[PDB]
Amino acid sequence: DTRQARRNRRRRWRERQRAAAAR
RNA sequence: GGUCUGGGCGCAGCGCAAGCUGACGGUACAGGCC
Repeated sequence: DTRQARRNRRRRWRERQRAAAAR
């Protein structure tokens, strides 16, 4: 893995949870 | 309407050296399919 991948990935998790949380 | 992957740039912080990191930027950028 790399910082970007983690960043790119993490952004998914956070944002993904965003839909659920917001939803 | 949805899903999956990640690469590099800036800034900041720590150190005899070397070396890493930030639910930060970036809700950014890119590509594919149903």
